[PDB]
Amino acid sequence: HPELKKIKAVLQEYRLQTTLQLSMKAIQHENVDVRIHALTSLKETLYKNQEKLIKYATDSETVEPIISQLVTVLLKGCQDANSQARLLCGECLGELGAIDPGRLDFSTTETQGKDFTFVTGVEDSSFAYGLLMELTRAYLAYADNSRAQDSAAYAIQELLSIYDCRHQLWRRFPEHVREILEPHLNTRYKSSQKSTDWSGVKKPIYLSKLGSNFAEWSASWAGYLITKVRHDLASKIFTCCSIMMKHDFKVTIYLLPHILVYVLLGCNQEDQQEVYAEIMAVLKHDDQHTINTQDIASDLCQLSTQTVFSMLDHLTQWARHKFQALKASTVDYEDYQSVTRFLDLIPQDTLAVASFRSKAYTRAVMHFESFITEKKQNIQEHLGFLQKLYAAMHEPDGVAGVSAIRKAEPSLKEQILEHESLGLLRDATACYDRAIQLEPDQIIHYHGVVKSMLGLGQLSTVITQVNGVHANRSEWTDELNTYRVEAAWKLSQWDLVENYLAADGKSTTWSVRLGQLLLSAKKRDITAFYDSLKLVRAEQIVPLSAASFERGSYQRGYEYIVRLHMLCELEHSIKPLFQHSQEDSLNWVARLEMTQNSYRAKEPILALRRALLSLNKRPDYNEMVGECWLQSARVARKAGHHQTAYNALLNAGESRLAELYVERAKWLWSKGDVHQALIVLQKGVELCFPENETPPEGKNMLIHGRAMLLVGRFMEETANFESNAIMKKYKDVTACLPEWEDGHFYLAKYYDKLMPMVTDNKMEKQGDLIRYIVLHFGRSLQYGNQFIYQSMPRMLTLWLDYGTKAYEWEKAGRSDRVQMRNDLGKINKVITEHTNYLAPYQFLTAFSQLISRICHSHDEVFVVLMEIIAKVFLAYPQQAMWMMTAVSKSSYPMRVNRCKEILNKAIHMKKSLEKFVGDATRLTDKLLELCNKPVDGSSSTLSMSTHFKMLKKLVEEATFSEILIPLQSVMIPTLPSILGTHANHASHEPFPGHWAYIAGFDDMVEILASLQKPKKISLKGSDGKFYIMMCKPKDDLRKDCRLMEFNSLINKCLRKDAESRRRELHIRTYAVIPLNDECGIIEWVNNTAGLRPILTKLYKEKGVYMTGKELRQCMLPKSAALSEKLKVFREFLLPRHPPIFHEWFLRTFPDPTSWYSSRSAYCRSTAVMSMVGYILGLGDRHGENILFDSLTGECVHVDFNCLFNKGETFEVPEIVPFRLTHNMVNGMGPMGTEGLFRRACEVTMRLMRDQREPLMSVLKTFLHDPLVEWSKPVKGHSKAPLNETGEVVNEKAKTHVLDIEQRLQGVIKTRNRVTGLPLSIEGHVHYLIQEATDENLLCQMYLGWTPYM
Amino acid sequence: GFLQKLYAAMHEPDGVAGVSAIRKAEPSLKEQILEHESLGLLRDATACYDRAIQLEPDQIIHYHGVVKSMLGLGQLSTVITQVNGVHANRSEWTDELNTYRVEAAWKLSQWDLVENYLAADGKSTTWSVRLGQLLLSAK
Amino acid sequence: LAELYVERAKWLWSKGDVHQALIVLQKGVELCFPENETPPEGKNMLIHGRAMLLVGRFMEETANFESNAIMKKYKDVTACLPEWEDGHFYLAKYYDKLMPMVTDNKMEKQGDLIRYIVLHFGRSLQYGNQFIYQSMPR
Ligand SMILES: C[C@@H]1COCCN1c1cc([C@]2(O)C[C@H]3CC[C@@H](C2)O3)c2cnn(-c3cc[nH]n3)c2n1
Repeated sequence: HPELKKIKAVLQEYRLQTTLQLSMKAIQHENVDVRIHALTSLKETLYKNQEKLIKYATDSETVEPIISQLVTVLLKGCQDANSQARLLCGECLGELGAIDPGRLDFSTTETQGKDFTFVTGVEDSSFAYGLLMELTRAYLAYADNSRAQDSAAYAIQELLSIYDCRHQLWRRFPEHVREILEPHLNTRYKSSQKSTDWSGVKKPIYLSKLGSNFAEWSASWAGYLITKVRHDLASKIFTCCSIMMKHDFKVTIYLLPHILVYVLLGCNQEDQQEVYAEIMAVLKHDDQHTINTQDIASDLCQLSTQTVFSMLDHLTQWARHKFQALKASTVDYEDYQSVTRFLDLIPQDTLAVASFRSKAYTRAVMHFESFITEKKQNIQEHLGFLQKLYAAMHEPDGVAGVSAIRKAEPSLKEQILEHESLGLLRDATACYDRAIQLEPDQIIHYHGVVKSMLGLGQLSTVITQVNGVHANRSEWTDELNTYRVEAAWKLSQWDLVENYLAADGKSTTWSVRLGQLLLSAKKRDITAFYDSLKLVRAEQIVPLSAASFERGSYQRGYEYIVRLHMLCELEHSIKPLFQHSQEDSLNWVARLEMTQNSYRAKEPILALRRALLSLNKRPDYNEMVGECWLQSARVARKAGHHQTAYNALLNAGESRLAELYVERAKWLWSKGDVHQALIVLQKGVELCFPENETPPEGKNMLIHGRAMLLVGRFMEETANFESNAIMKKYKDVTACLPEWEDGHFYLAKYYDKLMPMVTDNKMEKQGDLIRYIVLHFGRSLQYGNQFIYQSMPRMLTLWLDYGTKAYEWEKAGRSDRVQMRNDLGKINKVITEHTNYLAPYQFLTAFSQLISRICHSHDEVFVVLMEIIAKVFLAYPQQAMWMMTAVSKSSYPMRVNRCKEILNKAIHMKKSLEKFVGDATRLTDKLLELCNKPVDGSSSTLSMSTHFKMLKKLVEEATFSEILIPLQSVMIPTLPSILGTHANHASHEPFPGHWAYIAGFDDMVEILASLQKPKKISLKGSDGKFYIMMCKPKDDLRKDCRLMEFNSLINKCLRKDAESRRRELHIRTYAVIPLNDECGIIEWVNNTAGLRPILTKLYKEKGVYMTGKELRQCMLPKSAALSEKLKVFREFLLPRHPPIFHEWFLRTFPDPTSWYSSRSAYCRSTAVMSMVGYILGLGDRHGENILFDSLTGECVHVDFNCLFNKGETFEVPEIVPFRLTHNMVNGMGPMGTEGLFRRACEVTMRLMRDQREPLMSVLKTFLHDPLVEWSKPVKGHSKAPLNETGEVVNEKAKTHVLDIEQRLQGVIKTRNRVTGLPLSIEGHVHYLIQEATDENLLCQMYLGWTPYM
Repeated sequence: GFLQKLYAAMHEPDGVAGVSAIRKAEPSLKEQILEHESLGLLRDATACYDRAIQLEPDQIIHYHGVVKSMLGLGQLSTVITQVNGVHANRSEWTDELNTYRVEAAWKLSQWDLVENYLAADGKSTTWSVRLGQLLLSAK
Repeated sequence: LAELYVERAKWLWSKGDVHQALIVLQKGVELCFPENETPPEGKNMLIHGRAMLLVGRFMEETANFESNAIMKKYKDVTACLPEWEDGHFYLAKYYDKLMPMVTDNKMEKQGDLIRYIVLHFGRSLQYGNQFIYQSMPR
């Protein structure tokens, strides 16, 4: 309202992005009507500030944190009970757009799920409070019925009688709720109804005449059980709720679990059997097969399966904590035995069957996985059921996971299932038609045939196709109409759309709803238009509500959130059509960049965009639809299947565009025939850019630059095109578009490719070449950041290598050194210029590499490196100092001098940096002193105040400059996207998020157990949060920190822009900061413990534990035969170590939905990290270093010291690629490796083979990082760097580079006999997995790796 | 374009491929369909045929190409249902496309559909139709 | 009866996915002609022989299989069908390639390897002529 300015002023007295956070806090408010206004205002804000949010959305690969928190709380709004807000947020999410779930970051916002707080017993206070809540929640609703109100009032008496407090439990009562019991505090009340025996009626209750009603069944069975229980206090508590039960079913819901618990406590054997028979009656009763009254029996079966599931989960948990109490007498033992026998009475397979019937797919999978592994059922018999499960859960990794397990040949129906899950449409329609020929009476087959025909874009043959079966089967005409409708509006034949819509309105399918919206848009019907719009927007929210439960919720519901952005674009593209003045504020060009880079997300958006551009008929709205066809072609050629891409190309060629030819070339290039593609391109370039007419104008110059670049790229594969021809092509590209990263970058790449062969690997003649190289690499960096990981590290490597070679030749006193000296002069001059143009954050990437060369021998090269490092420090001092301080405290004197030099230059360049550095050094100094202090005897805890008084003191000074806690979320850069912010970069923010500062430490200091004892310290952040951190006393972090940077780089590739994101592949990166070469501080991953401790704990619970002397019996000398080693392994270590890890899963994650969506993440995480470890040569993966997130199931790898097959140099060679034993296999599930794991190892390897160039480039610098002690340090008598080099070079650096490149390439080089070595593709994954689970290889591992474990 | 029509009629596909490679201009849709027919590829030919049907609905050549490709793919029952849909859309074109229908029927061994599509169809010289006649009369 | 399996394996090895081809042919040769009881049929014998030979070739294609196992599979192909040109011929060819690596390009050590090669190639030319232009020259 207008007159809020004074109120805004007084609120600011108490106090865009600001407005957004206030709106968020308004959404989080409990009041519905508050939320309504808040969300309306927020939607208007988004529509108004679109062009700013779009900047906030696509500024960088990761959106600003405000947008992430916003989308999280909006997804929380979809769980809101009010329909109005959930629609208003169908609108709230569509306004912002279905951003790429990679561009989001839910880690800080998906921090919910405390769960916990078991309700074990009614006598316990937990159930007391829960039953009070049951006594009130609709006691507010029983005020209309006297006996209902009196009943809960009487139950208040019996509850408050035992639970009166005059007082901590009385305070636990809410003030209003305890006020509700105030009229019945202790005033005695009569019974509200009479007592009727439920045992008199025939059993089972669920079947006959009492079960047929849900609440009636619950009350009747509950009263029967009350007559069956023996705990007298429990009997009273259940009788007082008995009257309560005949009034509402939710009291049965809350108490029936504990009711069955107390039954199992005291009951006869035949009583238990009657109860179990009632359970089986609930389970085997499918509502569809029984013939009786409906609408109460169907919902009865549904809700009854649901409530028996909840109570059985409570029981399952009841038995778990019961075993815990037995670990914590005979009567408790007897209750444990009774509940265990009760649970085992029910067949787990029956549980899974019932859950699948009730659409509880996660419950079904959990119960079935427990079923097969426990009851030892052969898997191949239950296979088809498992495929049905994974197909229902839309988890393709299961289905394609099942096939590899299937021994028998796949049935036709299962062939259809496979073709449906994994999308291979060309082969799918053939399978559908074969099924039809086998079985034409069915309908799902014809549903499929038309479906694939839709995907391939044969739209015209679709509508004609459906009419065929329509004439043959008119009854199939209406459910088949939805496909017919889809093609119609996709064909934009609204007349036929009208015929098909008036033909049937009884279809709700998404395509039909789109068709209705579009028809109403054409024949302008504003009111019915918006009516149907709200209708469909609500329709999409319904499934998005259940999927919004925060377990990677956004990605699972992204398909729907696409539809919400779909509808938002639809709406904002129609309101102009209705008002006519008013134009859409949408930036369609940028609204697509945000969309996930996969066909199953982009294509439906572009389909509707084309439909709307058919509705809106502007003079340019005939090439715009052509451009949209072209864009769908681009995304399809990106997403594999080329047929749809080519069909779109056809539907686009009518538009006159030179981009058409670039896209046709790229598509032909995706097929592989570079020759045909280059031919078509050269033909197109001549057509659209005749050389007699310069195209220096408008979009034409851009398209022509792109086309010329594509020709220059093509020319490099076909070995016919001479070098200088490619040279001229790239030079012409540069001359065309001199403000463009791709041109200069690819030209420099070709330069570096030509260099070593033209100059015969003779560095002296390479000066001018390197000059051109670093000239174009830098200018490339000046206009974009798409390839910075390829360009910048390569540039720096080349320049510093040439400098080192010049220094060396100067000492060789050779003839070439002088011209090479002034050449190096030119090169460092160009580097200086780049330093003057580039932004600092660009150099912030690969900053560890810059530091790795500060001991550079050449002095002036070091001066330029000085000028570089200073610029980064001056702009980002905190993030710089952390990676720096390890060098500051290094043992090498020359390294120390160079670090002092760079710090002195920095403080000379800025003054407050002096205070910052002076504080941080002392801070790192006292932290070092901490890491080095010997443990006080054996006490596991230490008081920092008592021991490290100066440490606590230093942070306590106010003048102590706030130091940023080195978290991996604040040591990793965040580049800007190709578009937007890099049009105005050097102002881009490379660390978006709330920097937390060291405000203090917790006086407690844990000390873990290791050969060298790590010391955990907690850091009280300036925000108030506490982040744990551990000193590693004797390890060289330089290597582990450099590897963690590389893993973060991988996460950059993985998290965004892949199918990998769906599987939520994510390498667990935690900060690793060296404080000294000897001492490092490692960010603690909270909620985790080592694998071996986990399993040992599990084995103890089973009592089985093979002894240490038995271990000594197992170990044999290496000279002993391999076969007998294997026989010892098999016959002793295997049976004394059955696979238990699934028990750990069921324990840590009892909630079935969470259990699955966790274990699924375990397979994915261990697969991804194992794969990264293979192509990294990660070694020494003994069962202690793997350790798992006890909240999500991912695994965190630690102690990366053994790198690049450095386990082969171990006394016991490390044969296996990655730690994958039979126990870890069991945790994956009964499917084993062949399930999600292999499919997760496949996509990771594909992403590796794709991003080879950035990863290989960065790793090349890592392998050349001289700071890490590749070999152990020569003692102080003779420094390994001699104190003159300050560096150590790796002799096996080139061997490591070659081997790693080979592993990425996919050539194994395993057999010294087989030499042809055709590179493998995904059979690489199969070979690796066969290389892990192999018993022969596992056995040769020294028991330190614990292969048995 | 005329040279392409000629080489196509002379059933010399290499000539059509040459006329393709010579074209400095963009091939029109009809020339594209001719090129796909000569090159023999099926899926992309179906794509072009559907593009044409969307462009010219009142055509029997494009529908014939679409159904012939569908028959080539081996989507026999789909071919039959598609021919039936075209029949419902136009009863006058069914006589032209009935040969694909009876070819699929004989292939699918639906002798009932064979005799049915043979009774409705007039005298046709298509090898598929005569083969269906011989096969049915052999049943 | 393994004919569909072998043909699907050939279709895959043609498409380029040699890994899927090898795994499918292995699953086939497992399901049909299981290793518990040999294929007594003379027709099933020829089919299991073609399967063993195709698996040997597919193994030769990829590099993850050890040379000894490939030699063994080819020997099994020679055994289960001792009257097929293919088989003897392909095994001679495999031992032919393996010879330069085994003998380390030392003709002195090549002796018995050359003997085995020539024996297998002659046996191959005996029962057929489909490689009489590739066998007899070598
Ligand atoms: C989850 C925790 C805290 O979270 C961060 C990762 N991490 C650990 C944990 C461990 C250990 O549990 C392994 C064994 C058992 C007891 C003791 C500590 O030695 C190590 C070892 N090396 N590293 C290194 C080295 C470089 N980076 N990390 C460790 N990091």
